[PDB]
Amino acid sequence: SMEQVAMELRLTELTRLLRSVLDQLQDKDPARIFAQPVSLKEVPDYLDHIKHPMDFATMRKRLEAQGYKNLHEFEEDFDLIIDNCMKYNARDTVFYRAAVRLRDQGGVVLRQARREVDSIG
Repeated sequence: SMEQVAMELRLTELTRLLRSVLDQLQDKDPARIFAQPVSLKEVPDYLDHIKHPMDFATMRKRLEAQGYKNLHEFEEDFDLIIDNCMKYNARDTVFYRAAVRLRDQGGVVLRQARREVDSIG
């Protein structure tokens, strides 16, 4: 149908906007602490602690399959990155501190993304 196409065009544009948001959030992680999944070879107990692991490469795979229907879904995944780290790592660690900084800096990016998504529909 023409409607399914129109729908698919909106998704594609959402994907375009989320790709830019993702690049901006990932620049706030210059140490690449959150770039890849926590290694189960190097942290063999990880899944005993963290039930839904997440990282920027995993988000990128979902993104490019147009797997985010709306901003709320994308934000859920970004919040997993931060919240998982803040539970697994203690407060006095470079990891926890990196998550706090990513959260704080990402807030600005995500604030304007929500306005853009509502604005452009």
